[PDB]
Amino acid sequence: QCDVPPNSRFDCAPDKAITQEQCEARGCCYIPAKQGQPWCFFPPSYPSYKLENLSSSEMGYTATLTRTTPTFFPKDILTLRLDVMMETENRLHFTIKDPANRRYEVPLETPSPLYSVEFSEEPFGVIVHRQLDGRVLLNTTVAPLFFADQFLQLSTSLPSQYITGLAEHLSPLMLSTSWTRITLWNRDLAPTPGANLYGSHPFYLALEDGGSAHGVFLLNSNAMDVVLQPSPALSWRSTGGILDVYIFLGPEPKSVVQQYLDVVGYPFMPPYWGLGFHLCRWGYSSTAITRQVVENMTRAHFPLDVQWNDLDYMDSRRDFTFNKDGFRDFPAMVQELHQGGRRYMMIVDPAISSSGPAGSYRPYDEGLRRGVFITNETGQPLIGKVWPGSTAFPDFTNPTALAWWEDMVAEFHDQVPFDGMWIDMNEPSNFIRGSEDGCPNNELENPPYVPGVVGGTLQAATICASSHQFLSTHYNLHNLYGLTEAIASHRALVKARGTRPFVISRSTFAGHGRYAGHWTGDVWSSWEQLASSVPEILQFNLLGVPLVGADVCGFLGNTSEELCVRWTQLGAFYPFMRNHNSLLSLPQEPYSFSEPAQQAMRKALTLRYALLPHLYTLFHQAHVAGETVARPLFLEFPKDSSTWTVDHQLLWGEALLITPVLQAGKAEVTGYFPLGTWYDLQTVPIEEPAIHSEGQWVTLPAPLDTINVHLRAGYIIPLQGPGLTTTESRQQPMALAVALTKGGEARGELFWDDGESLEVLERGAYTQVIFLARNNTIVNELVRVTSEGAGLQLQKVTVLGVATAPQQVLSNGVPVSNFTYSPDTKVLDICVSLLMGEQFLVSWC
Ligand SMILES: *[C@@H]1O[C@H](CO)[C@@H](O[C@@H]2O[C@H](CO)[C@@H](O[C@@H]3O[C@H](CO)[C@@H](O)[C@H](O[C@H]4O[C@H](CO)[C@@H](O)[C@H](O)[C@@H]4O)[C@@H]3O)[C@H](O)[C@H]2NC(C)=O)[C@H](O)[C@H]1NC(C)=O
Ligand SMILES: *[C@@H]1O[C@H](CO)[C@@H](O[C@@H]2O[C@H](CO)[C@@H](O[C@@H]3O[C@H](CO)[C@@H](O)[C@H](O)[C@@H]3O)[C@H](O)[C@H]2NC(C)=O)[C@H](O)[C@H]1NC(C)=O
Ligand SMILES: *[C@@H]1O[C@H](CO[C@@H]2O[C@@H](C)[C@@H](O)[C@@H](O)[C@@H]2O)[C@@H](O[C@@H]2O[C@H](CO)[C@@H](O)[C@H](O)[C@H]2NC(C)=O)[C@H](O)[C@H]1NC(C)=O
Ligand SMILES: *[C@@H]1O[C@H](CO[C@@H]2O[C@@H](C)[C@@H](O)[C@@H](O)[C@@H]2O)[C@@H](O[C@@H]2O[C@H](CO)[C@@H](O)[C@H](O)[C@H]2NC(C)=O)[C@H](O)[C@H]1NC(C)=O
Ligand SMILES: *[C@@H]1O[C@H](CO)[C@@H](O[C@@H]2O[C@H](CO)[C@@H](O)[C@H](O)[C@H]2NC(C)=O)[C@H](O)[C@H]1NC(C)=O
Ligand SMILES: [Cl-]
Ligand SMILES: [Cl-]
Ligand SMILES: [Cl-]
Ligand SMILES: [Cl-]
Ligand SMILES: [Cl-]
Ligand SMILES: [Cl-]
Ligand SMILES: [Cl-]
Ligand SMILES: [Cl-]
Repeated sequence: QCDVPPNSRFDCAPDKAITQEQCEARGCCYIPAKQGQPWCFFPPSYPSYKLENLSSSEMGYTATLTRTTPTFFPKDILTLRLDVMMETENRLHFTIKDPANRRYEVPLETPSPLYSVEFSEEPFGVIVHRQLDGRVLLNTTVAPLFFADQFLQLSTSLPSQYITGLAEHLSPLMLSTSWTRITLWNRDLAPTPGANLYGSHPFYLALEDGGSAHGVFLLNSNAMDVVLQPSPALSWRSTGGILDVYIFLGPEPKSVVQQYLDVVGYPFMPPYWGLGFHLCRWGYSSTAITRQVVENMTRAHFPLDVQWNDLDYMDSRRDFTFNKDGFRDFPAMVQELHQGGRRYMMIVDPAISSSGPAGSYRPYDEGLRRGVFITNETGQPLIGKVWPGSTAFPDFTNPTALAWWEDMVAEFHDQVPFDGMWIDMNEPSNFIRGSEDGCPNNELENPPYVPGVVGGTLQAATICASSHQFLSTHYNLHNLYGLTEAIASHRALVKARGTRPFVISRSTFAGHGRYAGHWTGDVWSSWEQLASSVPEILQFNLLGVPLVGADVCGFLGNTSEELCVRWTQLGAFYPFMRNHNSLLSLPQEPYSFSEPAQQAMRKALTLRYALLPHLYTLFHQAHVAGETVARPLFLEFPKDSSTWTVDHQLLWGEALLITPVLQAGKAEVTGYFPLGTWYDLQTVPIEEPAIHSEGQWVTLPAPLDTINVHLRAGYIIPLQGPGLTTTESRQQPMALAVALTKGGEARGELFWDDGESLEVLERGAYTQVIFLARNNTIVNELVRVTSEGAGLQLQKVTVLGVATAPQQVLSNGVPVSNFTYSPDTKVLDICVSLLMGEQFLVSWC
């Protein structure tokens, strides 16, 4: 009975240190490890639930689950209901609930399948096969089902050692299965390994031998541990709610992500300007200093779309105010930014100063009157401590709080016309434990199982777990705090401005990308954090939050010039690109460095700006089809298993491979090149030529002034001319880069709209064009053409992989004004006067 191989031992004492005698008295097996792996573990006979009265419906299956012998946790729910819903050919959904009591559930809006589902009777389990090859994807029979009031555990075998997801943590893209405990409890902590960080996303994607994959989402917002072991297998261990489980069949990893996003929401479409460069620090302490940033960037020809402020603008660090010393003329500063074609962003905190004289601070006084705050045992506002001092915490599950937040945002916007909201401290972060008045002693504050959270308590760095919100207690709702503020702020900005919102949030939960973007928080200015930003940006793209990045050059500490060059090079490929800096750090704006470093930084921004029409098209694909913007090599080439562990390179979309230097003192880099021809993007004019790979590692020159970017053969990228803002760049002529296959084929596309309006796709207010290269011709195909796309000038076409110099180049049947061909690089560069919205044919021979 206790002959269980070491890797398949499931922990029977997750709750406390246990002796052999106590272990055996639990009905469990005791075998010390020989050097983590639990010593006390479940025999195959350990009491679980039994399946009874299974029946079938058009929808799927239902059954009763009964437990006869209590577990060692209090308040087992002995009778449960199983509902299995076979929702689409790719999505299976099951719930396990208490039929006798409504339990907390996360608020979320709603030929043969690829899966089959079977059941084990005793012990109970759910078994999910992939129909095509019979691979077992889920098998929950591997360990007991626990379902007690404050402890749910469900386990499964995994199909391979390769699993990604379960944000937010500082780790490789692929998670370690060597007895790893991953804790989801939103927490204000500077990113560091092994810790629960700012967000929680209870989703994983698991790879399968041969390159197929599936995904599993547990729709549960309670504090939870996910435990991975090397058999391989996984256990979800949550502290409340129900088991609400989705399985996404893929089979392609890209399809798994899209299917997940079909449930939680497709990413929101940002405004075009939001893809420009953003620049911020804590310490721009007046409007005069802040204006100097734009002046100094402009003088040195650095693009900058959006100027930001941190807390500096506020009156005594309070939301919806501005001080009358350094920021006396705040409204005029922001108006002037707009006059120059730029946008403005500033920090907003959730917590509202509660200490001012009554009647002197409207956000608090109104919030009090309307009952918008989270309250404590006696029904008064829970008071904690954040930047302004004593603060109350809005309850963004309360519809009245939603209205109050809309009003506060609209009123402040009437004074100062900011263009979005940077929402910070929304875990919610508390500088003291729980509240000024501590927390009561109850089961929510002191639960029977505490997940592996930093500080060993749910109260640490946050508010009391038993505090009251409109929908439920904070215990159940904590991991949604940031998300609910993001929803509230999205709506507030729609109402205040009437154009697309731009929200960047620290704390997140699954589905966040439907409303907002994210940055990775208070990362150190170190080579280590530069490198760790690549897997983290990739993770968030898999989780449907493509508008993500890290603070360029790092936030905490002092950057070095070399680090800031490399970070700016890589960071130009973050889908959200902002350089932000702490109060006590040395300056790190691009213009603050030496001339050579400035040149490298300028080149990085210039290239990003040239690529914006393409980056924006990629965001449109994310928004309409659940695609990723930045993606790991394995998403694009899953059938090449050498890609599975690669997380220090990234793709933009299908075709642009970025291979950054991530260490000090390097003048070369070694990166993986999937099967195909990869053209060096440096061979395209912007204002070894080709890697022929069999699927292999390649060492590339990478001096300080260089980042390696390659374009995949078969693809066409739209580009646009330069500007210091998107207001300027959007008016410039466009260009194509056309990467030919050996056989002469390529394809690409452009999506174009006005860059900020709401409901564009619903109203058809956009242009969509496909580009095709074939048989020594390049044409466009006009999927949709509207006024918004009209008048886009195409002035340059660059063709890569042209083997022989042409004797003639034609544009709509007329020999072109001029072209150049480089026999060394195989590049044909063609000057044209064409329109993206009008059918054209370019040819050469
Ligand atoms: C729920 O939240 C509310 C706030 O919304 C919270 O109210 C707070 O209650 C405490 C007392 O429980 C108040 O603290 C008092 O403040 C007064 C005046 O400043 C003092 O005179 C009081 O001193 C007493 O306690 C001292 C101990 O250090 C003794 O030495 C002294 O002799 C007094 O007996 C005391 O500090 C606090 O001011 C309010 N907060 C606000 C903003 O009004 C309430 O406690 C919360 N409820 C629960 C159950 O947590
Ligand atoms: C899902 O996982 C469960 C649990 O791991 C698997 O069920 C278990 O399968 C093993 C091996 O097939 C069984 O062990 C064997 O039992 C036979 C019969 O007595 C014995 O002769 C062998 O020595 C061996 O011990 C075990 O009985 C069985 N457990 C249960 C509860 O049924 C199951 O195979 C997995 N399902 C799939 C489709 O992979
Ligand atoms: C499993 O179901 C049986 C039978 O329930 C009957 O028909 C079902 C389709 C549904 O319509 C039920 O309402 C029915 O009762 C349960 O056994 C019955 O239990 C009731 C109440 O305890 C009793 O009066 C009947 O005599 C029982 N009938 C039989 C044939 O035994 C049984 O309790 C269910 N098991 C579990 C664990 O819930
Ligand atoms: C980041 O650097 C600041 C400033 O460092 C100073 O200026 C540099 C150009 C260089 O010449 C340094 O050696 C200088 O010390 C640090 O703040 C300083 O800290 C030191 C030591 O604690 C103190 O004596 C200075 O007075 C501080 N100066 C200022 C302007 O604050 C800061 O410590 C550095 N941060 C980290 C994490 O190392
Ligand atoms: C913008 O650039 C100006 C000019 O370089 C900076 O002003 C100088 O700052 C240095 C400090 O390093 C002083 O010693 C000089 O006296 C200043 N020169 C002038 C002409 O004022 C300014 O600090 C920069 N501002 C920002 C916000 O980066
Ligand atoms: Cl012992
Ligand atoms: Cl016990
Ligand atoms: Cl509830
Ligand atoms: Cl399949
Ligand atoms: Cl700081
Ligand atoms: Cl890698
Ligand atoms: Cl490197
Ligand atoms: Cl022409």
